[PDB]
Amino acid sequence: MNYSTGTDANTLFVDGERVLCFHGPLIYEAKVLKTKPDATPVEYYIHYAGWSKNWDEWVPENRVLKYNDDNVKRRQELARQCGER
Repeated sequence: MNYSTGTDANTLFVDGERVLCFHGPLIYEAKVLKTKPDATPVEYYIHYAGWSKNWDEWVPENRVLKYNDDNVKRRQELARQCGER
């Protein structure tokens, strides 16, 4: 059990991976530029897509959500729920 890319990192997240960043009643898209697995627990480097990366938004694995059709479905539900007239 090991990725051909390299040694399997202890953290469940890897650099270049796409993840979701929430901070309110809606879920937004984000990307992991890099991660520090040299410790457990630890911080992770993430920035909002389509915006300046100089913002450097460092966050713990707790505020990080894995990308999956199910999480997207929830955003899609919230997105539909958000719409009204």
